[PDB]
Amino acid sequence: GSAYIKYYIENNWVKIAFLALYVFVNMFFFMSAVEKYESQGANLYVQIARGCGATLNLNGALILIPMLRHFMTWLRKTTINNYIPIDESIEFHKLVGQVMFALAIVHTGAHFLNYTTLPIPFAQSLFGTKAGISGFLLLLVFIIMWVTAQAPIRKGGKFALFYIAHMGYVLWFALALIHGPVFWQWVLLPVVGFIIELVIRWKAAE
Ligand code: HEM
Ligand code: HEM
Ligand SMILES: CCCCCCCCCC
Ligand SMILES: CCCCCCCCCC
Ligand SMILES: CCCCCCCCCC
Repeated sequence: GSAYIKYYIENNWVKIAFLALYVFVNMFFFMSAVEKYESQGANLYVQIARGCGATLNLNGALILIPMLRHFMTWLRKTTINNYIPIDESIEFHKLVGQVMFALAIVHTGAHFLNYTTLPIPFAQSLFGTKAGISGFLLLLVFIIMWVTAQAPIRKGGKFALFYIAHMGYVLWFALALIHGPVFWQWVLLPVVGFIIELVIRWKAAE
């Protein structure tokens, strides 16, 4: 109840601040994209779709970081771990993945609604544009990864199905790079993360 919550907040204030920053940064990129498209005379569907898209870039930058296992294991042993629990890296990964799935659904729905406002048939917008085709494929990949990563499957005896489907992350990243064609800079964060992971693996290697 109330007493437990006060205790929790006091003991995890850095973690809470981290998450509040995560929320704030999502809101900033979302609203920034909304304001941009709105100033161009875009309808509300476009504004929402673009807002989701901007936050999808942001979360796409973050999703892999907690899964750089040697880097997280190194970090767990630094004084950073006295402030924020690096053991919860997987819980942050899961959170970023759920947020992204919600945003992907909204982005998809908003783009579908925007397709109805065009003097072009729906099927030509969805299966006759680069963005439609790549987006649909990216959506399917993501649905497959998301469904199989849920605990009833992943922890309920179908770990192998989860694990093989999750190797789709490679395909996910390829498609995202093909789908969001102008702004590829988001991937610099994981690229840097991956270089740190390689350096750490090298240092520990024989
Ligand atoms: C059928 C499903 C989808 C459709 C119809 C769709 C449609 C679009 C369209 C029309 C754009 C603008 C492309 C451009 O400016 O050249 C776009 C951009 C983007 N989409 Fe999708 N998309 C879909 C699924 C997804 C999924 C599943 C994700 C992420 C997991 C995603 C992430 C993005 C991102 C990051 C951008 C670039 C930022 C932006 O302009 O909003 N999309 N999408
Ligand atoms: C686009 C979305 C996602 C990407 C790109 C992604 C990527 C990854 C990667 C690269 C790994 C490490 C794989 C390895 O061990 O070799 C991983 C592990 C994991 N991911 Fe995701 N992931 C996504 C979404 C999700 C979602 C939505 C969930 C859960 C709701 C999730 C749960 C996990 C879990 C639990 C692991 C750890 C498996 C284990 O160590 O037992 N992921 N993810
Ligand atoms: C403003 C948003 C802050 C989110 C913190 C929630 C912490 C829940 C830990 C279980
Ligand atoms: C979730 C949004 C539903 C999209 C409606 C589009 C109907 C297209 C058929 C012409
Ligand atoms: C009006 C014809 C629309 C056909 C498009 C099929 C959309 C598949 C949604 C998953």
